[PDB]
Amino acid sequence: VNSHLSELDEDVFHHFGFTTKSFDFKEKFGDVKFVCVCGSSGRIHNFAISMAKLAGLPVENIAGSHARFVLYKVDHILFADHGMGIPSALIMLHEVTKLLHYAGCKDVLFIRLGTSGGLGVKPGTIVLSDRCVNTKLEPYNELCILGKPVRRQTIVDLNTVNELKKLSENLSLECSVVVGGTIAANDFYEEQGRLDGSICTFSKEEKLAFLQSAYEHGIRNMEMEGTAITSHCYLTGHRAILVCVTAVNRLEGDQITISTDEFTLFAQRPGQLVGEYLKRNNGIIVR
Amino acid sequence: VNSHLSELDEDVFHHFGFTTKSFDFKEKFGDVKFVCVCGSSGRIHNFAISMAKLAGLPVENIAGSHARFVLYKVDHILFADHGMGIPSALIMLHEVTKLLHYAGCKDVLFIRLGTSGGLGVKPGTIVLSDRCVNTKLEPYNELCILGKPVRRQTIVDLNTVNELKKLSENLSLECSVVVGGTIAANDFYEEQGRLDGSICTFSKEEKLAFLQSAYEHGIRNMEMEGTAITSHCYLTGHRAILVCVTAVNRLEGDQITISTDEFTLFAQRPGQLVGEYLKRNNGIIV
Ligand SMILES: O=c1[nH]cc(F)c(=O)[nH]1
Ligand SMILES: O=c1[nH]cc(F)c(=O)[nH]1
Repeated sequence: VNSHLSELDEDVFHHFGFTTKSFDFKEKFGDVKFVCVCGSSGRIHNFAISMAKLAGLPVENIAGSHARFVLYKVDHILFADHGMGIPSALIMLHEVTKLLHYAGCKDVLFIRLGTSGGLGVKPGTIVLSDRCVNTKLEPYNELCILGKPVRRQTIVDLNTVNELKKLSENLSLECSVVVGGTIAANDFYEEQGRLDGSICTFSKEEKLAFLQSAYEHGIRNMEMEGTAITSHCYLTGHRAILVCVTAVNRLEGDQITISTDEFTLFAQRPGQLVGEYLKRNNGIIVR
Repeated sequence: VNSHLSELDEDVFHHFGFTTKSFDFKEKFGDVKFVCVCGSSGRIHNFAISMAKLAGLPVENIAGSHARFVLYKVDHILFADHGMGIPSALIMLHEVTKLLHYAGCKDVLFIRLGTSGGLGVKPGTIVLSDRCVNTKLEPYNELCILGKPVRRQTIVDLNTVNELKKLSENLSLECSVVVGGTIAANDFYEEQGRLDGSICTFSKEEKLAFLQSAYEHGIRNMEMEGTAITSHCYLTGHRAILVCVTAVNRLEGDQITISTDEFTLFAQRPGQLVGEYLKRNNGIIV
């Protein structure tokens, strides 16, 4: 545990815009067993609204006025956004895991409901990550702490992934549910092998050798935070999974050509699976 | 210029929610000579609104409604947010610099208006970066492209920095303006030497040895995107500066203990200086 936290009279959650004196954390958050996250404040809000409807229950922002992130709560589930990229995700992760610790919450499941680029699967596919790796296909998150290199192993809650897959096989979703590996990259364009950024120093041949090699190593999609979420939660005593929809088949192209409406439809598909899971696993109270 | 863009009949700006077919880019953006950016959509909008008032001109969002980023324009200035951290900033950088390319804009100045942790300066101090380095004080942005390590030199437009410093002396700011080095970190907590994250593997003494050393190497503040902005712009034919206020003295602590109201006042100080600069040098029409 971080003993330095005891030195504080009050802990200011800078990016959520509240402090430990804002509410009673044990009373307020003590019953939380799940945290659902994604890059979009609007989308995670909508998801929380859907969970409230399922709970038979407005879903009001718990975060303060000038916060970078939103925070909602529906029964035993916390909802937060985390922007895009490992650094932004680590800001959310630090402050939410502190919150959870202060509330007395242990062994919480974090669920990332994101969007991603697919490898060898159709757009709209749900990929359940069975491992999260960097762009060198290594299951580690890399950090530089006090100027020194550190690596933290990525651990996916595989027992839960398998339960979700089994669940999906018994459901009627309008998409395939693929279990496979997930590359987290530190950019949307060049690090993801895109030819269509403002800069590109490689050929299509080199792009496809990179992506096809990843495919052969079991990778089925690519996003920007996976290695942060699945390394940090384990180290703070929690569990984590990634449930991402694909928005493009990167073996065919780079551009996101589907409509805004179609993208929104696709992005809601992880929530449709996960929502029923949460319902069956005491995420909400069925009223 | 990326030759592969000519392989697109249409170029979708995914995170801005429009396309090359959405506008006549030459007609709409051709006059842009400045891009002001920061992590907050609300704060960059308020700054654009302030520049609009200066120009004597509602500032409407140009980006799509379901977009990750906002985009505004006041005369020759473009405004956008970029979230927090290098990956997010790179997303804005690629799409905005493509936009400028399509619009025929050349030698544009990117201005990041951020907040930061200070080293040995008082909270509310404006730091003008005269270099942007990683946590090892190296003037490079690091990338892993097709799984291979790539480094890109950071280049701050120093001529503009010097002009800003000189300008600030002639203004009446309630703060000091310091030219100094800026560290970009891939985290707010552990990578910035904070003792107050959910994980900490070091002591107060190890924190202070690390930051005091950086101070001695001329670092005066610390944020999360400097190396991306100052390496990317140069390589795409543009210029870039960082103008960041400090919200805490990291040699004294980690927590941001100033009120939300004071933080907001502080966060507006970069725009106050930069706006005077843009007003003098053809950012707007008065
Ligand atoms: O990080 C990503 N998010 C969403 C995508 F569609 C993609 O290709 N990459
Ligand atoms: O990246 C940062 N932004 C703002 C701060 F106050 C800080 O310490 N670090």
